[PDB]
Amino acid sequence: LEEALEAKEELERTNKMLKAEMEDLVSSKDDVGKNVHELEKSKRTLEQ
Amino acid sequence: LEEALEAKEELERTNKMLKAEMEDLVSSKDDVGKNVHELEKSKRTLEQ
Repeated sequence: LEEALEAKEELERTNKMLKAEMEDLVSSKDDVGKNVHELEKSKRTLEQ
Repeated sequence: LEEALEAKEELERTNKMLKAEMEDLVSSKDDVGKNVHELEKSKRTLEQ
């Protein structure tokens, strides 16, 4: 039962780590693809 | 034995999660410092 509680906590921590890693990877991919980053279009983009 | 192995794996995963979170924070700080100049870059990052 102690191992089951620890495994639940470990699954939670692994989910949090995977979420953080996915966010970091998305940010890195966005920074890479920002080679153009048309701010004129981005105005309408993140206004709509 | 399985419980001890799972606890060790959970500790290693927590250490890896801490390291990955530190690395993600450092990468975000670097991207923000590169986006502070040309404020449109920081605006696009905030929009993303």
